[PDB]
Parts: sequence; C-alpha cells; structure tokens
Amino acid sequence: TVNEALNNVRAQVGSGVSVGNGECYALASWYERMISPDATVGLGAGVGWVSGATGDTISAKNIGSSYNWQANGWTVSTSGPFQAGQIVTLGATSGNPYGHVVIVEAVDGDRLTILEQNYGGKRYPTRNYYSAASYRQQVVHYITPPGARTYRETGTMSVTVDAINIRRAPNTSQIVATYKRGESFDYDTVIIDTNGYVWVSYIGSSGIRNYVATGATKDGKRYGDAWGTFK
Ligand SMILES: C[C@H](N)C(=O)N[C@H](CCC(=O)O)C(N)=O
Ligand SMILES: [Cl-]
Ligand SMILES: [Cl-]
Repeated sequence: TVNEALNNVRAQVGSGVSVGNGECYALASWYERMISPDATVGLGAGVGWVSGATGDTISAKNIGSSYNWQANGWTVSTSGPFQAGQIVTLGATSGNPYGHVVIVEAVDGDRLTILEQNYGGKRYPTRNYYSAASYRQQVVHYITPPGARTYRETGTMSVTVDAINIRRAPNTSQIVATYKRGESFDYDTVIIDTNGYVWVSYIGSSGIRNYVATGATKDGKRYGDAWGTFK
C-alpha cells in the first residue's frame, strides 16, 4: 500500500544518510517504486519520455510531465488539494533551475508535513512543515498514487548513524528499543526487500526475533549508503 511506502520513507528521517545518489528525485524514485514495483515506464522504472527531458537530465520541475505516471495508475494535476501520499513538484528558484520534488506525508489543517531530500542542501531525507496556502503557490504538479530475499549470515553490525530502531517485524510498523552510534551486535539472518530495506535479524533475550533496518533497497539492490559496517 501507500501507507507501507510512506512508513518506509518516514523511517529514513534522521538517518542523516542519502537515499540515492542523494538528490531530491532519488527519494521520489524510491517511493514510487515501492508503490509500483512492477512498472516498466516511469520515474521508478527509470524510463521516461525523451520529449523533455533535455540534455538527458531529469529536472524536478518537469517530473509530472516527463514520466508516464498515468500508465501505472497515478493521476497528475496542476490543481490540489494536497493529500497524504502525493508526490509534488515545485518550480525553479533562485539558483535552482530544475526546481524541487517532495512527498506529502500528512495534511493537518493548513499544515503540510513534507518528506524531502536535498533541501538545503542536506543530501539526506528530512521532515519539514509548510503552510498549504503558501506552498501551493510554487506547486507545478500534484501526483496522486493509486517481495523479499533471505539468507543466513553470522555477522556483526557496527552502527554508524545516530540510532536505529529495533523491531519485532521487518517492516516499519512496534519499537522494542534502539541501537546507538558505535554500538555492535551479532545477527544470523539477512532480509533484502526488493523495494524497502535491508534488515539484519537475530534472536533476542526474550527468545524472539528482533529486526533491524540497515539501509534502503531499490529493485533488490542497496539504494543509498548502509547505516553501519559489517564484519
Ligand atoms: C532511532 C531513531 N530515532 C530513528 O528513528 N532511526 C531510524 C531507524 C528507524 C527504523 O528503521 O525503523 C533511522 N536511522 O532513520
Ligand atoms: Cl518521447
Ligand atoms: Cl511510456
């Protein structure tokens, strides 16, 4: 679903680690793919119209028009309203000819909750808040949306981000505890989501499997740096 995909983006917040590539569209791309993993055309699919598209570059301001969103069930519009789950493009600004692209996480009153990457710069996912009434003045398009591979490995992960949540399931929805930067722990299992996260897993004290996310995947490969080192 769209919620499962949104949850996966929410959980990127605070990694301080780039999804991608590291640019704004890499986050959009990854999110789209989570919703349309099997699309053949589109942003996540890596295939769009060369029609424009100029110089073989992406250009965030044109993403709504440069990819065949409709082919995969997405609607595209220059009119709102905002709603959770949309991908939203924004016009060019001072020193940014290509503009910007973001993800709407939530709509509460006039508050937009926006997930985005390379706003700053700050080449990693950030949550920010904006006013709808003010934000809509820069919106180009509103883009509205409609397994896993596993093995044993007995390794040790050393955390290289501020903290990672410990979960009872390898999806991003009940947090047992966290691991902080520098800490270490052993695992016996690896799970590679085709479109999601790499998880390592182990048996905790209580007798039950804990799960730990360790970085984003796209199309079954890592899609950004890892949240730690492995030995
Ligand atoms: C622990 C910290 N508050 C946090 O939110 N970390 C997330 C991981 C949460 C998760 O993957 O479920 C991260 N490194 O982005
Ligand atoms: Cl074309
Ligand atoms: Cl097409």
